[PDB]
Amino acid sequence: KCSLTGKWTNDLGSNMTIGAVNSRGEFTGTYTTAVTATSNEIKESPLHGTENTINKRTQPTFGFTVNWKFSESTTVFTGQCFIDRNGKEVLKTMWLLRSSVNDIGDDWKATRVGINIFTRL
Amino acid sequence: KCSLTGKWTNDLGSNMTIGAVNSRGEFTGTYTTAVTATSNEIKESPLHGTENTINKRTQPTFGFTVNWKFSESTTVFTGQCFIDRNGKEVLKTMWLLRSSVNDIGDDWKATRVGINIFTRL
Amino acid sequence: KCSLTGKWTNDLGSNMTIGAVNSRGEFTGTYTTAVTATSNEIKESPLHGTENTINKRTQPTFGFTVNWKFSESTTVFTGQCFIDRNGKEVLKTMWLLRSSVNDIGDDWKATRVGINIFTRL
Amino acid sequence: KCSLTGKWTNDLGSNMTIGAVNSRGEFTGTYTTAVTATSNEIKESPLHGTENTINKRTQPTFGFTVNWKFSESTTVFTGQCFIDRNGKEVLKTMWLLRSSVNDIGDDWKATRVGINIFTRL
Ligand SMILES: O=C(O)CCC[C@@H]1SC[C@@H]2NC(=O)N[C@@H]21
Ligand SMILES: O=C(O)CCC[C@@H]1SC[C@@H]2NC(=O)N[C@@H]21
Ligand SMILES: O=C(O)CCC[C@@H]1SC[C@@H]2NC(=O)N[C@@H]21
Ligand SMILES: O=C(O)CCC[C@@H]1SC[C@@H]2NC(=O)N[C@@H]21
Ligand SMILES: *[C@H]1O[C@H](CO)[C@@H](O)[C@H](O)[C@H]1NC(C)=O
Ligand SMILES: *[C@H]1O[C@H](CO)[C@@H](O)[C@H](O)[C@H]1NC(C)=O
Ligand SMILES: *[C@H]1O[C@H](CO)[C@@H](O)[C@H](O)[C@H]1NC(C)=O
Ligand SMILES: *[C@H]1O[C@H](CO)[C@@H](O)[C@H](O)[C@H]1NC(C)=O
Repeated sequence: KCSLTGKWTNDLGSNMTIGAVNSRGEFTGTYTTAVTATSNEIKESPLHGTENTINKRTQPTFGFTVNWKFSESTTVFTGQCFIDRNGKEVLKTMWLLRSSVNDIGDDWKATRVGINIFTRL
Repeated sequence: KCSLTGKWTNDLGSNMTIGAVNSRGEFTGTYTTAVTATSNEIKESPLHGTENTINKRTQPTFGFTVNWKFSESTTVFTGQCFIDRNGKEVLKTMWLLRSSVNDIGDDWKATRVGINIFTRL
Repeated sequence: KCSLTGKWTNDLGSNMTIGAVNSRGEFTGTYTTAVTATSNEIKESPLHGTENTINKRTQPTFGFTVNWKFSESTTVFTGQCFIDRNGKEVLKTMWLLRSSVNDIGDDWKATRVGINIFTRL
Repeated sequence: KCSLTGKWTNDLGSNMTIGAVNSRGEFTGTYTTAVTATSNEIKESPLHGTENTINKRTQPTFGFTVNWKFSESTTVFTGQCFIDRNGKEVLKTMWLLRSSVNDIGDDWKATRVGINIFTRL
C-alpha cells in the first residue's frame, strides 16, 4: 500500500507534510515551496485534499489544493501514489497554478501548468 | 462581490452546489457531472475546496478536488470568481482529470486537461 | 468535410489565416493575436502546422506552432476541425504558451495553458 | 549555445532526430515513440517545428507538431533548449496529445497533457 501520510519532498526542493486521512479520504497538511513566481517572501501554507477511496486501491489517485499565504494565488495538485519498483513510495503529480487577475479580460493568461515528483523525506 | 456559495451549472451541463465558506476559506459541496469518459453510471460526488483569502479580494481565486464516487478517478479544478462585464458572477476554471493506471510506467497518459465556465443557477 | 484553409477568428478576438494544406498535411499561415502577456507591441506572426491525414478523416485533428515576432515566446496549438450541428466549421483548440526564462531553474513557471474556439471570419 | 539539430532521446525512451534549422527558424525531423496509449503497432512519424529567433537567444524557445502515422492523433511539443548547470544541452518540454473524437460533444475529454526531458544521444 502507498500512504499519503508523512513528510515529502519534491524535485524542486519543496517539502510537504500530510496528516492522517480519515474514513472519507480527506486530509490536510502544510506546504513549504522552495520556489515562487512572485517576488514575495515565502510562507508555509496549508493544503486540503482528498484521496479516492473506490475499490480501496493500493495506489490511489488523489487531489489537493494549496491555499497560498503569501500571494493571492491558488494551486491544485493531482496525481497517484505509486509503489516504485524498489518498493519505495513515489507521488507523480501534475498541477495548475492559478494567479488572480483584476479583469476577466486577462483570464486567458492566468493559469500555469507543470509537474512534480515527491519522495519520502 | 463574487461569492462561491450557491448552486452553479457549467457549459457541459454539469451542476455543482457549494456550501458556506468558513473563516479560513474552506468549503465543501457536491458535483453532479453531466458527462463521463467512463462507461459507468454517473453518481453525485463530494468536493472539498479552498478559496484564497489574502487581501480579502472581491474576485477570489480558488481550487477544489472532486472525489468521484463511480470511478477510481480524481479531478481538481482551479480558477477565479469574477463579476463579468455584464454584471453576473462567473467562475472561470481549468481542470486536471487524473485516471488511475496500474503501472508507474503508464503514468504519462493518465492526465487530461480542460476548462469549464460556471454560471449561477 | 472541415477544411483548415481560410480566415479564422477566435473568442479572444484574434485572427488567423491558413493557406492551402498539401498532400502531406502541412500548412502555413499568419496569426494576429488580439492580446499579449507582454507589454510589447503586437506584430502579425507566422505559423507552421500539420493536419493528421490517417483515414482521411472529415474532422481531422491538427497541430501548429506560432513563432511570435514580438517576443521570445512560442505557442503551440492543437485541436480538431469539427462540423458544428449547424453545418458550420468550428476549431476547438488547446494551447501551451512557452515563455523563455534565463536559467533552467525557472523552467517550472514558463508554461501557460488555455483554450480558444475559432470560427470562419 | 544550445542547438536543436541532432538526435535526442527522452525520459520515456522515445527518440527524435531533428535536421538543420533554416534562417527563419524552421526544421523537420522524425520521432519514434517508445510508448503509445493505443493498441496499435508504433511507426516512425514526421515532425515539423519552429524555434523562435528573436534576439538570437542561445537557449531558444521552440515548438513542433508530431503527425502520428499509426493513429488519427496529433501531438504538439513546446519548450526551451537549455545549457544545464552541468554543461549538457537539455530540452525541457511540455506536450498536448490530441485524440480524435467523433462528436463535438466529446471534445472535453480529447486532450492529454504531460512533459518530456530530452537529452543528446
Ligand atoms: O509561485 C508561488 O509563489 C507559489 C506557487 C509555487 C509553485 S506551485 C507548482 C510548483 N511546485 C512547487 O513546489 N512550487 C511551485
Ligand atoms: O469522466 C468521468 O468520469 C468523471 C470526470 C468528469 C469530468 S471532470 C472535467 C469535466 N467537467 C465536468 O463537469 N465533467 C467532466
Ligand atoms: O502573449 C503574447 O504575447 C503572445 C501570445 C498570445 C496568446 S497565445 C494563446 C492565446 N490565444 C490568443 O489568440 N492569444 C493568446
Ligand atoms: O499514444 C500514442 O499513440 C502516440 C502519442 C505518443 C505520446 S506523445 C506524449 C508522450 N511522449 C512520448 O514520447 N510519447 C508519448
Ligand atoms: C525541507 O526539506 C529538508 C528537510 O530538512 C531541508 O533540508 C530543506 O531546507 C527544506 N526545504 C524547504 C523548502 O523548506
Ligand atoms: C442540474 O441542473 C438542473 C437542476 O435544477 C437540472 O435542470 C439539470 O437537468 C441538472 N443536470 C444534471 C447533469 O444533473
Ligand atoms: C481581425 O478580425 C476582424 C476582421 O476584419 C477585424 O475587425 C479585427 O479588427 C481584426 N482583429 C485583429 C486582432 O486583427
Ligand atoms: C532509439 O534510441 C537508440 C538508437 O540508437 C536505441 O538504443 C533505442 O532502442 C531506440 N528507441 C526507440 C523507441 O526506438
